Amino acid sequence: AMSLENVAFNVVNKGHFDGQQGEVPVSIINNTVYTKVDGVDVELFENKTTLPVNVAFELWAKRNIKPVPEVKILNNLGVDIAANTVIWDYKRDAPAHISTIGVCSMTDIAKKPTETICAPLTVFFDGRVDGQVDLFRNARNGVLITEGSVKGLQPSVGPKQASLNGVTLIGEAVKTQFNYYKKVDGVVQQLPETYFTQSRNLQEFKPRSQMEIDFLELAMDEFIERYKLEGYAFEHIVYGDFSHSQLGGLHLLIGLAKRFKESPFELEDFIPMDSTVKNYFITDAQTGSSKCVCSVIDLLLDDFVEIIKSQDLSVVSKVVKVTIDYTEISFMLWCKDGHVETFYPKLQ
Amino acid sequence: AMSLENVAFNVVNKGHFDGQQGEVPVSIINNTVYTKVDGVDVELFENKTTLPVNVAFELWAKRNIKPVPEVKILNNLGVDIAANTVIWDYKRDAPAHISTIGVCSMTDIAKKPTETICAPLTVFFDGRVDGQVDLFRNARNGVLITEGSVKGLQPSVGPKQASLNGVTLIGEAVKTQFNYYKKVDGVVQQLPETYFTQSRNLQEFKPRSQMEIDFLELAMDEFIERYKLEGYAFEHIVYGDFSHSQLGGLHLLIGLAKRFKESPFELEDFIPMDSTVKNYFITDAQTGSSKCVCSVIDLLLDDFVEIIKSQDLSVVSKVVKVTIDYTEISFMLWCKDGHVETFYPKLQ
Amino acid sequence: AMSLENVAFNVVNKGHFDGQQGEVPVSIINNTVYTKVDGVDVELFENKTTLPVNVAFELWAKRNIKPVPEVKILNNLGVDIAANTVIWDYKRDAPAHISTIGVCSMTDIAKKPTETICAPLTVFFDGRVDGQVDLFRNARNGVLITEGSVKGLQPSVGPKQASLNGVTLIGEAVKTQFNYYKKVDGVVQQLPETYFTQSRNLQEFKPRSQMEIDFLELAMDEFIERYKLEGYAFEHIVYGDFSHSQLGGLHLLIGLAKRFKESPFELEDFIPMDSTVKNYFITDAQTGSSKCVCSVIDLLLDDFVEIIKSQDLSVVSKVVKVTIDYTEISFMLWCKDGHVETFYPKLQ
Amino acid sequence: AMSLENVAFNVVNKGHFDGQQGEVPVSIINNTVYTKVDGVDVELFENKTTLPVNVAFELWAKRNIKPVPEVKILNNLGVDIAANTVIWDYKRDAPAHISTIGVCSMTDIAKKPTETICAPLTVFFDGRVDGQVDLFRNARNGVLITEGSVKGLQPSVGPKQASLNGVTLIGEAVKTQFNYYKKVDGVVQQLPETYFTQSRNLQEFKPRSQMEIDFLELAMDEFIERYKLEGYAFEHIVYGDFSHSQLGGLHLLIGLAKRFKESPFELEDFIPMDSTVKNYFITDAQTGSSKCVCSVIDLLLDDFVEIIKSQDLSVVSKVVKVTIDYTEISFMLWCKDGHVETFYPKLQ
Amino acid sequence: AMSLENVAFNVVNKGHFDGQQGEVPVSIINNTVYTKVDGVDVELFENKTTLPVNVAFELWAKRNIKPVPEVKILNNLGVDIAANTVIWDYKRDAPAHISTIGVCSMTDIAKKPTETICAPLTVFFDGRVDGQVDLFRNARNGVLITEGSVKGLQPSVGPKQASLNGVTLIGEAVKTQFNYYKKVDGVVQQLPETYFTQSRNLQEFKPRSQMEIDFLELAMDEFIERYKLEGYAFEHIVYGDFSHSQLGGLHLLIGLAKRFKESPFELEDFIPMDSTVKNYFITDAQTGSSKCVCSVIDLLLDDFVEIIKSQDLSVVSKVVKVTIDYTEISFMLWCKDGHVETFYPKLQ
Ligand SMILES: Cc1nc2c([nH]1)CC[C@@H](N)C2
Ligand SMILES: Cc1nc2c([nH]1)CC[C@@H](N)C2
Repeated sequence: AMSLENVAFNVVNKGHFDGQQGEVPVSIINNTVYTKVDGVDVELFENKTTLPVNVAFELWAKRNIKPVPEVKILNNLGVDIAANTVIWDYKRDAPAHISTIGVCSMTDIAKKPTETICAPLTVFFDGRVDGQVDLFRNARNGVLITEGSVKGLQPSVGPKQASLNGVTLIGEAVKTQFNYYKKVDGVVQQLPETYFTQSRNLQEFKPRSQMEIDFLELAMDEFIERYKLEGYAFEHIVYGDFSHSQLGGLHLLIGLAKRFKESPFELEDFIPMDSTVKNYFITDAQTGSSKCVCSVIDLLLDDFVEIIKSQDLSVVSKVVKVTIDYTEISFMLWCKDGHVETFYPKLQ
Repeated sequence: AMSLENVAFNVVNKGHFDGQQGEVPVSIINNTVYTKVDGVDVELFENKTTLPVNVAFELWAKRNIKPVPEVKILNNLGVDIAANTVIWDYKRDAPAHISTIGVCSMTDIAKKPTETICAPLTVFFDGRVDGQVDLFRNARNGVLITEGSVKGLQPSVGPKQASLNGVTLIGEAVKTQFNYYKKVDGVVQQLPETYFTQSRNLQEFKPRSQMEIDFLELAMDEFIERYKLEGYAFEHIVYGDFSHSQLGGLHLLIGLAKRFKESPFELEDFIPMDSTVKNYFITDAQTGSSKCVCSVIDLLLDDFVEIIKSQDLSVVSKVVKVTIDYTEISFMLWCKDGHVETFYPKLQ
Repeated sequence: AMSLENVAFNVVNKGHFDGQQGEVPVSIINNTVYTKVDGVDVELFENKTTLPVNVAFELWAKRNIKPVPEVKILNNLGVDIAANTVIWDYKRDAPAHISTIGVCSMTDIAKKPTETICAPLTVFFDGRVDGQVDLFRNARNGVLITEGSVKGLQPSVGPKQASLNGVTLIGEAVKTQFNYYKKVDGVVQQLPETYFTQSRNLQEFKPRSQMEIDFLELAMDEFIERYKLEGYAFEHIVYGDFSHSQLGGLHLLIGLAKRFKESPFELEDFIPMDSTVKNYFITDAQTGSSKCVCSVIDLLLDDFVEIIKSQDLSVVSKVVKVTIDYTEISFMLWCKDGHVETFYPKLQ
Repeated sequence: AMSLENVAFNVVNKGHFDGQQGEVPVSIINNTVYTKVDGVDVELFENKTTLPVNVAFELWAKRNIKPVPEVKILNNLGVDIAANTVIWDYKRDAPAHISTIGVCSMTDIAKKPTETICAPLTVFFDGRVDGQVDLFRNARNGVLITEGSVKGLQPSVGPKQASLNGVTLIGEAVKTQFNYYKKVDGVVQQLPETYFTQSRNLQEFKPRSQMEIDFLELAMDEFIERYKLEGYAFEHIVYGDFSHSQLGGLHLLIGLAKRFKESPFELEDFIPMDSTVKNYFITDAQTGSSKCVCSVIDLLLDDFVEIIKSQDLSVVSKVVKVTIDYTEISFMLWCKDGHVETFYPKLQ
Repeated sequence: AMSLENVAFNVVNKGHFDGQQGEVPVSIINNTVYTKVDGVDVELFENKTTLPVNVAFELWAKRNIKPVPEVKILNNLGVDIAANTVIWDYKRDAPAHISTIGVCSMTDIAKKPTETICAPLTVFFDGRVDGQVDLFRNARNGVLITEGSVKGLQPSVGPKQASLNGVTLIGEAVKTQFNYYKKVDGVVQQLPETYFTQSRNLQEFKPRSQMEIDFLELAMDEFIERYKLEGYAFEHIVYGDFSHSQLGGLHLLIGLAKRFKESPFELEDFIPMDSTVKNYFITDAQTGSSKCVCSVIDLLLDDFVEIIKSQDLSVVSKVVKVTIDYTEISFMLWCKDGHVETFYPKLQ
């Protein structure tokens, strides 16, 4: 017996939608939901979505509050809709998927993922919810996450991290590393071997290996010496070159993190969404070196070193395809005289 | 068990709020309420009020659908709020009263008119609803309407017309003429002797007396001759003078109705509300004669003739006070040599 | 001493801005201005302009309430701005000019038209306002209207009609026919010989000549016979042809007026503005004949007959230029075997 | 002589409303007030309230800029309206009270608190303003704050801190500790003995006692040993338990402050208002331990220790009522074998 | 061939408008521009301007991405419009100028600065763009910036810093120090000798001289002793006095930076725009000392010392005019017994 006043009651009393009975007085003014708390209006939600304010309010209240795969993973795996949940995209302040299944009467295309409208869509199934592994077995298309083994299904160990209420973390009290499964046209698909992005921030960047500790602590020329990275253009690619008007390289998040402690810079996130590779309009405050489209990827430094060291440096230019987060990322490799000139996530 | 989805269900299925159980999917976009009817959005209500869209939607759905006193009457009688109903003001497209009693959780100041918050307010009571005559008897301040007699209380016969769903009419299938009662500070008032405005339209003006039939049918100088109105400036006051740049007189609706069949004109309702006297910015299309503030009152022609013929014509200018719709209307009487120059509802 | 509350006071009490002192409480919600009248909000103005709501409110309140030249005339004469007034465009529900001179602090580019910012702009001067004839004499660029003669300047007799509060009319109580003057770069221009559009409505179309009375009263083939219009394609041009899917001709308002009494039709005003020639997407309800762009002009039938009869009918197609409302109107003349096929205001 | 343009002049020149004469050009676009500063619009205020934009602008400009009681105190004391001032709620970006007295023509219910409409409302009086102690003596309901003694009135020493322009602080240059007085139905009410919340932030938490310094500096088991807190479940209640999926305890702000220096966490303020007890949807970033409704109170650690040590630990479960900020806060005390299991601010 | 979908394509692919061909699907909802990225809407721009959302989107995309003069400089130099570029004001989130020249069809007043509409306007010319020095030579009014010498034109060395994408910086990889030129009425104007503001932040304030290092490191009385500033009221002016309810002095940014490390305070930027002198409503959190209008200027401490030491201290009060950023800043100098009492940027 769904209602705006019941959704608001659940938000106010339970912190989110919890199936409780009750109603609070609500007022809707433009794109904001308010509730009366002893005579005055208190803001409950500001709609930042392209959906009607009361509809977005309901989807946000009904968001999955368990650790869930990051939106970039779900997108790279071709997920269209989730089964009986809402994956809230905290990067966009909006639902990650346009439609719902058994969540909200306004956005629902079906009450159950077994209805024929869902057959051509890649439905997201959560093995931690009763009956969802079975629902995935009947689904023509879908992506399944489990905490353990599913008899007969060959698993794909996903990233260590998951999003819990907008917080990307590697769980200690909760499990965040799932097994992944995919189905395309009724056939289970073998998920490729892949690297995973680390999902770290610039403000709170922490090294996750000895190489990463040595990169952040050592000087440029001695880190390169220690790790035998001569001829691999890490000075340009990872460290970044701030000597010319156009900023050179700076494509690994760890190199942006190292620069960040010395001097600050602006990263304009002109397409604010979750993705494996992020494009930024970067302006370095110290030097004034800038770049309109600077592709940045957060790979573990060891993974990036393994990728670049596994390439043939005999051709002037070529497209190098690397599977990261289940998606094929094209990198442009530019070589001269048997050494790397530049290696960057290719701008389409 | 109030909710936006239940109110919308009632609107869609019952034409208005009828206490039925059920919910329809609703979407709110800016100031409009929509409902999904087979995949597409159908508009249910556009908010023209200063209240939040969902709150105004609820008050409109919960409007009184029985013939009720016109807002101008309720306002002239000093009504602040209604007991367990919403008097919808169709002239303003808004609730006639700011707050409610037992109607809507957002606007309610009390669930019952007996709660002390209502004591200082003039509560509107409807004798056609069970218990409201007794609630009025116990209330400190209030206005009561009944279809018949009330033991002990001396009645005041109200206007013949009432508003039914925005349509002002003299009922044939329904009673529209009520008895009026008013209590201030616990004391049953003796309501004054009063004329009533006729609440007619310009497009569908109908005469309600032989004098009114003769006014609309006869030529100016012969109507005045028949009714001995020489020296009362009806040529200026009622007929209107369109010979100069500023339109002369034209203060009685019947005279606007007579002009309307011959030639059209614009009446700019710059304060769109229900009131005993209406101010219009009038532009005559035929002649181009115009007036920024032309006060217009709809009195029965016989009543207006009785008012003007009961005045002393010996002073240049004076304020004439007439009780119309229970309120004191000031008129400006302008005389010269024992004859009327003009007589108009005072602009104050 | 300008203010939102003072402008609202003037609207409420004087019908428009009248320089009176006082303030009323105002509330602004989105694009609507409201005022509190005894506890409740009453709508004073809905902004339909691209200007801020309070700024448009002020310009509308400060509109010229005397008969003024129609916007199409002012536009055809190249008027940019008005001197110390606001010409309200009732067709667009907006000010006719972007900026003001001595009207509103937000839109003013100058307090007086003598300030150098006004020198390159064609300032509209009203000879009925003291000093404006002299201001025009000293202005580099301007358009002047007078009711009578101006010493030295040779007049151009304007159209008989003017707009008074949005009502286009030929004044009887007020003068609406002005003398026109125009100065470009300091030189008093000789305005061209011109026809004038009649500015009539379809709902209340009135004939302004014996030919126009005969057109509306007589049958097609006998009006053409009486006025010797054989070979001039009036059957197609003025009467209109509703026999095919694309509606033929119907370019003179009088012919639309004649059809309107027999059967109704939709005129979609897809560019709602005042102009000499109007484009309509017309759908005939009776036959279903329609046309996406049907140019319609309101010329006096005698003027249109004089124009078409003064053309050479020897070429297949040519552009015929006619001065209407001071502007050059291109028409397309299409002939075959020495007779007109069609003649329509050119779609360019 | 109140106006939008005068309020804006005061904001621009005086930083707030200061009763000065003058006007600046203002433009209102949706919910934002702008002023023209040399050709361009500069934003003066963005409306985050449920009031009309120009009305909220005026109330914000007319906000009390002297140290005033925090909104939670005023709410706990039952304050409805303030006398001749606006208490701006910086937590909600809105006026703390719906209506005003002698502040703004749109929100005013009276010009003076002596008018009968104010009698049933708890009016806030400021003894630092001339005549307000007298006004409180005549008020049927009210809350009075003074800097010193009022003859005959028994005082209540309030919290040390007050809000000055949104900044909660313990004054050094200004007095922030007031005497409190309350009247209910014409009778002065004895304010209960109470603890006061400390109103500290997580980002800038500072200890206000030796116990608080020892809590932040010492290790868990040695702080408990020093202060003889064995059996009082401080490990769960104050320190917090991050070992399970549902976060255990963590109900004192000081314990959140201690965790904050080690590792970060998200506190979703789903009811953003000022209150004695705050509810947060907490997600710990390090462990992934989370809780939908985690009640957090900022008591001085010594005060919290005194409360928990003054309870009988012989019953399985009971409601413990503690007066904090003048309000009775219910705490749920859970005991087993003569020791505390948990003690939390009870979720209604 | 300008379009909303092409501007959005350029934003998405090039980080800004780069003249590329292509279109992306766009959706406009209220004041926000969105683009569809694999089924979902991703926000591209939120309009904070008084221009229509699609028009502001285009101007922002077409912003100058090279280091440009800070808006305060352009304003102080009387710049009205820029030639064939948009100077984005990052302080206001809006275009610095109302109209454009050859940028956007909606805001353009001309396609080239040579058109007569531009003659009376001060056009901003960028010597780094081909043909703009010539355009400045033909311009009746204008401001020119160059990186080097212009034959015959006497230069004015501008500030060391420029804004690059909102980041004020002293360029190392790019040139930020320009030569300035101005023309008024066809005549080149000699730009006065001027000091320049340093454009530093409170959060990241860095000293730019030994005196500034000594000010931040030394104690008050010993800095004054070292620099012989006895009798110059630096204790009040630069250090600030927090002992009374009204905060004393604190008019140099460096003194606010020194206080900021010890204790925090609120600076309410009630006129959020870029200007030489900034007015703040300051509330000191530690003491509670506050000031409604506290003028703050960021001069190099040596420059401020040179200004105050170059004044005659013999008069009680006088206006001291100092050229800063090309504008004449009035300072109020107050002296007693041959010593400074106070010296502040004069509030008009
Ligand atoms: C408004 C008004 N003023 C006057 C009239 N009407 C008519 C008679 C005159 N003495 C003066
Ligand atoms: C638009 C238009 N095109 C034509 C006509 N009208 C009529 C005569 C034909 N020759 C061609």
